[PDB]
Amino acid sequence: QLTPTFYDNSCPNVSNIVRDTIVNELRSDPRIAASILRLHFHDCFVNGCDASILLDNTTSFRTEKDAFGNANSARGFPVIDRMKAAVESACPRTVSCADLLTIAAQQSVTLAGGPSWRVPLGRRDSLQAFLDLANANLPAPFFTLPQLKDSFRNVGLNRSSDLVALSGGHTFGKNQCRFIMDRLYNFSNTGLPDPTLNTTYLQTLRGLCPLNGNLSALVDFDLRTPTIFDNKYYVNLEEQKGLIQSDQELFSSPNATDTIPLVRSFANSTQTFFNAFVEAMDRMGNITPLTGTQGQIRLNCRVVNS
Ligand code: HEM
Ligand SMILES: [Ca+2]
Ligand SMILES: [Ca+2]
Repeated sequence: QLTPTFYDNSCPNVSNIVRDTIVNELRSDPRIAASILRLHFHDCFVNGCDASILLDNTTSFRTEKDAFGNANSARGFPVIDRMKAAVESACPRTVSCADLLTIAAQQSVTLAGGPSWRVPLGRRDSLQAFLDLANANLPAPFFTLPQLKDSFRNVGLNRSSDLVALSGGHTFGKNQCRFIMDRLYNFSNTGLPDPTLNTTYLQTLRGLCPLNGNLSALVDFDLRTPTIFDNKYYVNLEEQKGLIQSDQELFSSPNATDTIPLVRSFANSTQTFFNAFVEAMDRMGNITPLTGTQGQIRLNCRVVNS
């Protein structure tokens, strides 16, 4: 069983070291908090939160960093290396990379103005990476609501609240033009933009992402508060201003009978959202963890111990 007090004796200063690292990095890179939260999400959705995503290539297995959902998208790996080194210095061979990334995600959320809570700990590090599993398990922005629900249920999160609350991670961070080009100019081969995208916002997005333009250009997930972790993400959905297809579907999909009330509830109350986010975050962080003597306490998050 994972417990929040796992390192209270072996490394009581772990959370503080992680926090300090993120604060320092945020000065030069204001996007790092969002990036780190996403790393934890992509870790947990592939064989569980076992730091498998942090492993680099080996001749026996490919890195998950080359998965379609990670390649030229996932970022912040050096920052994780930095805090790991700092933690290793303070508490040698004690904190697993899986736990380190979980704490980093929570601290990132709190630093961005979100809720503060102690995450369950005790996770251990994987002995391999899973590229094929990452390609199969990570959801895509073009997924329909039924597909989004399928993706979450596939890894163990059955509740619509899990999906709606965790999607709130898009209250900050960036998104490449490539992922919304269809919504802007030719959605589902209709030759027309996605009708669920507010027409005024459509104009703004087309200006940021012109046809035949730089597909790698970045746009903010939350037009209201781009870098602040708050419930504004849901207010946007209510106005048909969700950035990617998977965001807006939570409110506009024909299959959204169960998700619409959740979107409204979170848009109406920061407290309701924050409570649900913490609840969902801990549930995601409890996905098939290696514990006890299973796996290792990786010393270098990029490679398995030898
Ligand atoms: C429900 C399905 C989800 C889909 C399809 C999805 C899709 C995406 C896409 C397309 C990007 C843009 C990547 C890029 O342009 O490089 C992204 C970024 C991001 N996602 Fe999601 N996401 C989902 C769920 C989540 C969840 C559960 C969290 C965390 C709780 C999360 C947190 C983030 C963050 C913070 C970013 C910004 C990262 C950065 O700016 O570096 N996402 N997501
Ligand atoms: Ca993993
Ligand atoms: Ca926000």
